[PDB]
Amino acid sequence: PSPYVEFDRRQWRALRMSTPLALTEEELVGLRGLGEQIDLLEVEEVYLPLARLIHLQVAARQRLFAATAEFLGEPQQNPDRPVPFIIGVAGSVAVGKSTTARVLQALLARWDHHPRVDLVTTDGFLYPNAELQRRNLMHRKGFPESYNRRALMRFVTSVKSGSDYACAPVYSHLHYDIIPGAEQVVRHPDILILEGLNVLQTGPTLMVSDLFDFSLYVDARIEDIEQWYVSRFLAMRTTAFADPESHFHHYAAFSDSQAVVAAREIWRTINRPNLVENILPTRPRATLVLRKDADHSINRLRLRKL
Amino acid sequence: PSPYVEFDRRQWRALRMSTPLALTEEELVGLRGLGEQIDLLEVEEVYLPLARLIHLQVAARQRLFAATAEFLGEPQQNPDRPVPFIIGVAGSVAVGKSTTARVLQALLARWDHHPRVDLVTTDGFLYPNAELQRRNLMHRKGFPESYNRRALMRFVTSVKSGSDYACAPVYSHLHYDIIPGAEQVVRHPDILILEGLNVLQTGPTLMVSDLFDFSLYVDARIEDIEQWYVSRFLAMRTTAFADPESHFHHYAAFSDSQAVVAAREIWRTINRPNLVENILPTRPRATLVLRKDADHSINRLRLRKL
Ligand SMILES: C[C@H](NC(=O)c1ccccc1C(F)(F)F)c1nnc(SCc2ccc(F)cc2)n1C
Ligand SMILES: C[C@H](NC(=O)c1ccccc1C(F)(F)F)c1nnc(SCc2ccc(F)cc2)n1C
Repeated sequence: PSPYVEFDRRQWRALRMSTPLALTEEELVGLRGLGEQIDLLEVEEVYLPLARLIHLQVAARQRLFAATAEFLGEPQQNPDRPVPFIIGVAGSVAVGKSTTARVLQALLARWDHHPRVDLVTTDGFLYPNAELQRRNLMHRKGFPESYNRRALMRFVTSVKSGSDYACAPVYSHLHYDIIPGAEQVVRHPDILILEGLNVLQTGPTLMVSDLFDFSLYVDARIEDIEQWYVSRFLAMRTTAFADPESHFHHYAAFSDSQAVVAAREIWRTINRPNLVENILPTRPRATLVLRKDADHSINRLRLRKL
Repeated sequence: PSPYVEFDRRQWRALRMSTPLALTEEELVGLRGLGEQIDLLEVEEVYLPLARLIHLQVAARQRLFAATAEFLGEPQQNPDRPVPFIIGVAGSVAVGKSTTARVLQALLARWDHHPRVDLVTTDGFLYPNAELQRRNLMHRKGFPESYNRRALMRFVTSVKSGSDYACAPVYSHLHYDIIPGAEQVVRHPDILILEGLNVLQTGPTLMVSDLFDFSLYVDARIEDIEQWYVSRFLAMRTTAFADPESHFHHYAAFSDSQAVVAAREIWRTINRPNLVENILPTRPRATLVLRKDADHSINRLRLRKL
């Protein structure tokens, strides 16, 4: 007896899921439009129903806003609109958060109830590298204290307050640092998806997850994430590591054997301990847990019972 | 710009609230049965409308359950019924949590959508005095670690899972200890109200508030709670202190002037510090913050924006 409705992938496919409603030409185009070999049979068979489920929560919240506003006789201090519905997305580095978040963004946007869907990563709230050196935290990049938690919280509070303007900084996955002066502006979207390692973490007072209406945790076996983490590092030889500007340049040259060793070391010393200590404990706090197989595909969904 | 809608009592009074909700007399008689010398003005102008706000949220959550169930084609994995809607109620010792909760319980029960409204206090989750001594924690009774947190979490998790049978222990307010072998049985109510000092307290991992659907914080100036505390202390001389085997009997025979001094001192060393350190910081985590005047009447309501 547990707080989850659990489905494996078979069962979830085996449906009897009221109206189907398919993806268009068109919508499938735009979804490879970000398609790092993004599996479209997975988008259609897992992510789309999952997006409908969430849509039911967004729609219910919009109708609550209205039943509540009507009851109070719409006073001058109640907002005219629902404030943004915020969805958190948590999980290890290299688990596919970003893809999950990007797919959901694209799918949720197709409803008339909420076509304006934003996506912000908390990576942009990490302290800049120089700032991090100054605090003796470089070896702790991506641990909770590596983020400007106060700015992170002010941002989400601003969005949840029905502000019309809220700005976050930006983090380069090329330079592995904050890009000075770059900014992402959010403008009272109907939905904000907030993606990051730390979004479901707790603190002593009001924490950002207090401002979430729904959250996901992307899960997998820790040996599988290590493998995806390694592959991603290797593939970086061709891309980000290829620039001589990079602090990781000397890595371009490494053979598959030596790049592995260098990767398995950052995993072991930084990302794995971060996962075990700080990220995985936040997993039972999510509304929905998606567990991925070694081959990247979803094999299990746990949804909090309603 | 802030995450809640604010009404002072004058603004709450300019109150074009849609439904003239029908209060019998009858029900008002029951309502006197919990005399914190309860003001029936208060019930009529404040608690009733609030209970309607809360009702909206239970109703929305109930219908969301059904739309979601129908969307999944009501599979075997899904429960047949919504799980209990859980309301947390926080605030200092002596602030009026218990009364507030007893009143919402009576008001909420009168909708047919949700007639079975349970009330549990987390006081039953304090370690028995015996255990507290064994831990060197007696002078910390009411502080976070004085509770069996694990057991509390297991209790709320069981209720949120849709268990038929969940049990809390009971804490005597006459013997100021856990009552051995005594248990309160909760049987899948439509609404559980969970009341206590620590309900909106934060933990490293899954906290009880993660399982709340709504939460209330009863607030007042720190001086005003002292006064209520002292009076409640004076009033126990005849009742709970009359007990000869009570570890407080030696207070029964205290004159007024002398009992004020003992009370103001115990306030200063256990309950006031607990409020500052552990209870007051949890305040902005509540969905609703009610602030009471010295007269026990609401002068400020703060509701999370929807
Ligand atoms: C400590 C550092 N972490 C980050 O930059 C970071 C911090 C917070 C959130 C996300 C990230 C990361 F950019 F994906 F790595 C890091 N961890 N591994 C690396 S090597 C490049 C790399 C990044 C991500 C990955 F999945 C594989 C390799 N780096 C530079
Ligand atoms: C440390 C002790 N606290 C409790 O028993 C307690 C612990 C957790 C939750 C609630 C309570 C209390 F029973 F309400 F005090 C306490 N603090 N003041 C007292 S004196 C009795 C008393 C209780 C409450 C009150 F408002 C006035 C007097 N006592 C026995």
